[PDB]
Amino acid sequence: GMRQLFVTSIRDFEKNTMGTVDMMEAPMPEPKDEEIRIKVVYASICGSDTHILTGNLGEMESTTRSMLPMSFGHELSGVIDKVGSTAEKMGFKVGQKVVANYAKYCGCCENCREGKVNLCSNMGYRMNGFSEYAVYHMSQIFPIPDDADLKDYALVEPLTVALSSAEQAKISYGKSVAIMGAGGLGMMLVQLARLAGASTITVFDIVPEKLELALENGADYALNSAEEGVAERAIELAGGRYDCVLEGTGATAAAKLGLQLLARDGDAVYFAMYGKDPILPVNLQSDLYWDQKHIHGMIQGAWQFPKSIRMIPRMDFSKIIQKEHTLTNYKQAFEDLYSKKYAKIVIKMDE
Amino acid sequence: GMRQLFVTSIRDFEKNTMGTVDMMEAPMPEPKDEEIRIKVVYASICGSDTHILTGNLGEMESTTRSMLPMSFGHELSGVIDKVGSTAEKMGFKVGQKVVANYAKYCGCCENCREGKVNLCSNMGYRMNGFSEYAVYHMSQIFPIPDDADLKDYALVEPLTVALSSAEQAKISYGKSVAIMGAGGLGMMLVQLARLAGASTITVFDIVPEKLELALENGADYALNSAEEGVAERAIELAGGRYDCVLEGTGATAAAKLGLQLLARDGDAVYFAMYGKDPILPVNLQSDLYWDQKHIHGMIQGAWQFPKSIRMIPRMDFSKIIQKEHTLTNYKQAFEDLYSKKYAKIVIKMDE
Amino acid sequence: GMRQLFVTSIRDFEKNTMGTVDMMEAPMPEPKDEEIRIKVVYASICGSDTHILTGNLGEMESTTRSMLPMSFGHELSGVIDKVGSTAEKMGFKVGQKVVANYAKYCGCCENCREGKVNLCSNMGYRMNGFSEYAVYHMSQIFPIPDDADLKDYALVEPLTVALSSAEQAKISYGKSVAIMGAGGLGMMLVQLARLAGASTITVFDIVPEKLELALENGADYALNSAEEGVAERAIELAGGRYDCVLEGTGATAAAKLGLQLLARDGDAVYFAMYGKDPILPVNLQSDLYWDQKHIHGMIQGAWQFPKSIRMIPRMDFSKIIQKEHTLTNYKQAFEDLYSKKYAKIVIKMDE
Amino acid sequence: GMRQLFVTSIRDFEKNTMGTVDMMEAPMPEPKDEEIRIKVVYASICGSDTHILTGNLGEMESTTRSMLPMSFGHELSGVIDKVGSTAEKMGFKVGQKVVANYAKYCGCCENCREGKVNLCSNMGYRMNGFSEYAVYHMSQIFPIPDDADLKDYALVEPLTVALSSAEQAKISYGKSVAIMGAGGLGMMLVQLARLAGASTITVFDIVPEKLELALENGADYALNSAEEGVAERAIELAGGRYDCVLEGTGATAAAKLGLQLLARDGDAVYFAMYGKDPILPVNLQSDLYWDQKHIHGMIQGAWQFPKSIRMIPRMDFSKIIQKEHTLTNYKQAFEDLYSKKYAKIVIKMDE
Ligand SMILES: [Cl-]
Ligand SMILES: [Cl-]
Ligand SMILES: [Cl-]
Ligand SMILES: [Cl-]
Ligand SMILES: [Cl-]
Ligand SMILES: [Cl-]
Ligand SMILES: [Zn+2]
Ligand SMILES: [Zn+2]
Ligand SMILES: [Zn+2]
Ligand SMILES: [Zn+2]
Ligand SMILES: [Zn+2]
Ligand SMILES: [Zn+2]
Ligand SMILES: [Zn+2]
Ligand SMILES: [Zn+2]
Repeated sequence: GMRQLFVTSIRDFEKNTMGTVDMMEAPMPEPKDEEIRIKVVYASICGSDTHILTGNLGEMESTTRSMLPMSFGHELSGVIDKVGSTAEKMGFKVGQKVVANYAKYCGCCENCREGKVNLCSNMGYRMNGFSEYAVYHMSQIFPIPDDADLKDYALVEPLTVALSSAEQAKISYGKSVAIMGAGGLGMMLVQLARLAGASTITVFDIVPEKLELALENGADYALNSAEEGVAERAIELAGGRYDCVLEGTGATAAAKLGLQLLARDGDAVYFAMYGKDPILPVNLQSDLYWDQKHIHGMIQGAWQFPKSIRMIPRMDFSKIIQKEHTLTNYKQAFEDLYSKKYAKIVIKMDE
Repeated sequence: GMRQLFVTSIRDFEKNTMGTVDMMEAPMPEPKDEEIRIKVVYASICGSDTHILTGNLGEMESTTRSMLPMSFGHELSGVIDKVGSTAEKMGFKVGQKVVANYAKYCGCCENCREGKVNLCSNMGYRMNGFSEYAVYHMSQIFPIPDDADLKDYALVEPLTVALSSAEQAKISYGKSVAIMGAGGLGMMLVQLARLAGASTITVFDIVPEKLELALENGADYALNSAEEGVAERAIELAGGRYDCVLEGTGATAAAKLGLQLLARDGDAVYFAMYGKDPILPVNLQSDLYWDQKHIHGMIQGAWQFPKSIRMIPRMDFSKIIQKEHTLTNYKQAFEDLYSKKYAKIVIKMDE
Repeated sequence: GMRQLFVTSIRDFEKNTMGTVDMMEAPMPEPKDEEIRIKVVYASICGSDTHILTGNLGEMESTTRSMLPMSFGHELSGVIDKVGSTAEKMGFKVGQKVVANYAKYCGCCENCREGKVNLCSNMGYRMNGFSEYAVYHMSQIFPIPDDADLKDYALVEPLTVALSSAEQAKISYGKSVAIMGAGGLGMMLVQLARLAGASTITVFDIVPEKLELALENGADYALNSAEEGVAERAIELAGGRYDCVLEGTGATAAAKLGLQLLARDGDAVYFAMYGKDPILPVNLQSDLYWDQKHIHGMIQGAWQFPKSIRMIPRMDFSKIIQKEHTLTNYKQAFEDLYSKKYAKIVIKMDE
Repeated sequence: GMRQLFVTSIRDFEKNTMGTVDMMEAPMPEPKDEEIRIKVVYASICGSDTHILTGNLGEMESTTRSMLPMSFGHELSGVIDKVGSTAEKMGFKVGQKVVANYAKYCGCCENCREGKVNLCSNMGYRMNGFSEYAVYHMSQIFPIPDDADLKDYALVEPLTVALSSAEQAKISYGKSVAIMGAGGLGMMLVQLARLAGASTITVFDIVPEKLELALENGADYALNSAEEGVAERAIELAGGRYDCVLEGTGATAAAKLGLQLLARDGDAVYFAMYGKDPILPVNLQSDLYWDQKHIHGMIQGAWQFPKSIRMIPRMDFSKIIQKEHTLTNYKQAFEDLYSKKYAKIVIKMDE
């Protein structure tokens, strides 16, 4: 068949070992009538991929180990390789450049039929991004321009997450924006905050190289979230508290700092995957009654793929995609991932 | 001058005494050019009035005792008694039935000029509701129909709070609504949830007489918030978790129960005044990341007075105003208040 | 097979004959794996059904005559009679009470994947409402309560149209509402305007019996749209121009009158199917620049079915469904339809 | 007193003469307690100023000629020169850089107290922009940064109009935008469409130099609105019809072309001042029923001043302000205005 990567182990806390990723052989998949097979050209690696591997997994930890070796990868671009007859009839053709949405909506539960497909009750997940060929239902497949640079469109899915979070934070003309975390999603939020009219953008992180990267992506200020007094410096710099707070570190200290930074009537969005003891103490009197704060979550996003595809030419990923490796050299890619030095890493899957 | 009530003491925790209200003599107030004097006909008593008196007041407790005896009352209807020359020019005339907004916006700070007058930086408060005559700036004075029953329009201000909270919870066609607290604001939210298309309305309280009152105001279900298992019964009755949660008890257990009841993508609104240790622990992973919950505060409301005045004929206050006393018998009114038995109490101020 | 009604002719303007409806024999349909067959119990007849038959059809007129005899009917309730294997797996079972959505979304065009399924590019329409058994894709089938009165749930689809139009007009607390047309959709908008907090509701029609029906459904005022001066009486009665205008007659005079009634910053919604020369002259200077009016269209609605199903117990259809006939007596039902006397007519399909 | 410009004549159609602007002497104005006197440093000239002078004025034409010589100018920046005692108490001080809002809201009519101050019933207008010193109520005066370049902040008011129109057109991530008119407001909409995430921006005008200017301000395409076939080229270039249409020419042909360009479910905003016979024929069937178009007006904007002030550093006015003259040379400025060659002209008022 073909080359595919699988998660072979996850973080073992009672031996102190990290998770592993290994290439195995897999048979060539075949599409049914409504399905489409992609030849994958670029796949990107995500923070959730890293959490599976190096992360603290909750009651969920037993279940996942249950099913290793596990296919993964949900951020990918490539070219249609083969089309079922129904899909051909809906216009999909071999040779079309596309991206795929890992999530399969059932279209016949209540959430689905209220438009809330990201809350689908019979949600399917097709996680074969890190495969040379992958099959999806035609509803998951989205065309992109014929002249598209596939490397950048591999980031379509994480851009949807960033777009949903920005929209949920209500970034708009003249607002001040605080972004917790200078990772890949962070850098996309910086760019999107600019493209939503934000007049002040401040990024917070521990790592100083990443603060420099935030400024390169368009942030006005970039601050160390570990230095004490940081809240007041930040409020000073923005002339007041922040209208929009976006929490992407998944850490409870950043989350609490986010809430503190939030202006009266402001919108805070917690979109990271959180770990153990993930409590945000909200003060009913001061945060809510006196300050009228709005605290939101964010799961998956819905209906964002076409939008995201339209935004790609407005984004500059030369400031976000910081490493590219070949599938052959996947081992180095995952070393780079585990280093946590890089905003986004892509793998070129046909090499 | 005239009869007016003042708060003469507040809750003394280091002697275990309750707050007191006493009538004193006060001079007749006189309006400047832009001001208007009202002859007050009905005044209503509020939950915040009760918190001053019988309540736990925080670092705020020293400040308030600083300034006793203190005028109070912010829910009132009556008739214009005298008009400054500028106000007459804006159309206000002696004999007009009106209600007053206690809050005075400065109109020249940033919040004011962003439309967020409820967050005014130089906020003024005119708290002389429990006075036979009171003066306000013309911007605070709102006319009501010539044939209006003044008793019901005394509830205009608390209806604005209820309207803002309902709107913030996004009550709309086909949503399920959970209301924590079967007090006056609670009963108004029941009526307003009906008038916003809610298809399931469940009220929660400790007191059983109040649960009966909720059903009389239009609630579908009324449940005891102290009985264990109540969450699951409630979710059973509504066929699922609640789209809209409205927290008006000011208690942290009701607040936590509210969050638990809240559906995925639901809106919870915390509009009560909270007491000591008012912490809502929010789980970032389950409440926010997985469930996409929206948690909101609510302070004062903005631009709601004309709306509220238009809604009065749609409301039925015969199910909410449960006691009327004369100003002469104010002492019984405040006994009734301290009993906490009644949804709303009104005082007729010209008797 | 079974009994089914078909449109056998449409309005012939060059002979002055009306359209006809006739029962024919049809084979029993069979569901594929993802399909479901309904035994139809109640079917309702619509204004669009009447326009096909007695109406002026545009360039569209040649196309439709092309394909007579034509199945029709898109408003129906009944019971699941047979389930394909995939659908059974998604939980649909014989014996379940359901309603059907005539519209089939493809789920793989751009509108579909932006959430705008009512603008689907490969839209399918299953118009076999007036059939004893009909087949639909499982995505079109919605369950209703086990104890549901099927007669009322036959109106689920037109309630979705009414719900979308009300939402598009932004009916909400304290708004004034003008509804053009006292037909079935009109009566549903009256009820929905009440359930959205409207403080003034005025219905306009030519026919006086229908104005009485508007008052019975909850309208505050009901006026004759042909009497001259009607606009000013209406504005008088509402204390001003209308915040929400809903145009359901499909006539250009009602449409123009609607725009005139509309308040500054108001929302007018044109949701009827219009005939020949359907021009609304909008004055850029007075309607738009000075008055800041918002003029909207409305096609089909999207994601409204679950909502509508939840609203049914809040509606009172004893004031809307004014005639019920048996399928056997369909000929009288269509006479009643062509009379235009009745708000809604239902046919009981198993008799 | 001081130098001030007045409109001395308007367009005389029954002699074919244009309007005139002349400097006269005016006394120094004095602020009351709540007022503030500005020393004006920069004033900008507007399209409405040009319509008074060279324009077709309707039934309004007799009224305006009634009151010549008339003060004008409503786009200005400068420095506080003197403060009434109440205003000083609200924090305004001599030496503060500011801009002024010409519009005075009464704060005590129904529109005002519903938040719709741009629809104020007792609206006041202070049109003395083209004066060396002007007085306004403190509510009209907005501070800007101490280091602000006053020339650019003179454009605060027209930016508010552009911001309101953009918001009303719902410009947001991934939308296509059509702007009719490559004037100053046009160029600001180009910049704002970029800063709201628009993925395609096309400007339409007659004049080719102005089309080049649109491309310099960030438009993707710039097309001649007089060339036939232009609609289809534009739809070709954008891959479909436009989500957002903004009509700023005030001409009925551009308005009609705008509606034609508008996508299904799109938002068109007509914010220009229109002339004689300003009719937009809307087709109820095709524009509204089938296409679900949304057509909006726009008057003044509300609560936009602080926002606009925050956006100024995000805008680049070196591509918009194309001429600066001294008050001394005002005659050339108005020649430049009447030439209609330039996007925006500013006058430096202390020279
Ligand atoms: Cl703040
Ligand atoms: Cl929200
Ligand atoms: Cl849920
Ligand atoms: Cl109006
Ligand atoms: Cl379109
Ligand atoms: Cl809208
Ligand atoms: Zn589903
Ligand atoms: Zn991802
Ligand atoms: Zn203020
Ligand atoms: Zn109150
Ligand atoms: Zn489709
Ligand atoms: Zn229908
Ligand atoms: Zn006003
Ligand atoms: Zn202007």
